[PDB]
Amino acid sequence: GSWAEFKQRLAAIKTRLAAIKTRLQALGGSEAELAAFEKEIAAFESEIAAFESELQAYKGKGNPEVEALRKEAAAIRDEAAAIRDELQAYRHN
Ligand SMILES: [Cl-]
Ligand SMILES: [Zn+2]
Ligand SMILES: [Zn+2]
Repeated sequence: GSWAEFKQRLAAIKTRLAAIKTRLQALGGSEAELAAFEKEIAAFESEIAAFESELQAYKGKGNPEVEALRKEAAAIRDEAAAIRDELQAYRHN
């Protein structure tokens, strides 16, 4: 890995969070459609957690500077998890 590559793949994760936010605007007509979206957001959280782990392994080669990128990735995972929690609650009333 490299700093430039981790910044690029973090930017790709940011685009994915923005896409989830845009696609919340497709919801309203019915609650049953939220299950697939919740499963998709949980898969996104797993994808981000795997990226935090990869960054920690790069830190493990003697590169403390990557903590800035790990903090940002974990904040995105927290935002995604907060959105999934709200959909689950709405789907079940
Ligand atoms: Cl999409
Ligand atoms: Zn690579
Ligand atoms: Zn759509």
